[PDB]
Amino acid sequence: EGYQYRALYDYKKEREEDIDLHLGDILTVNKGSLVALGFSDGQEARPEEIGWLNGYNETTGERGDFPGTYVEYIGR
Repeated sequence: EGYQYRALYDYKKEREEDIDLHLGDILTVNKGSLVALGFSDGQEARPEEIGWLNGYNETTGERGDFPGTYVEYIGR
């Protein structure tokens, strides 16, 4: 239930709002928490053209926002 992507790049938890991303990580970004900004029906599947997405990195058991370009939506 939500758009889950894969970590294409590695990011370092810099801002207290972003989290730690690493190639091979799994980001569980719900569908509402993502459209909570106003995206369009279909943008949720475009982290590179989305900007930032709040997902759950199960690999690190952490939750927060991250650079969408460093991910790759792959499905639910």
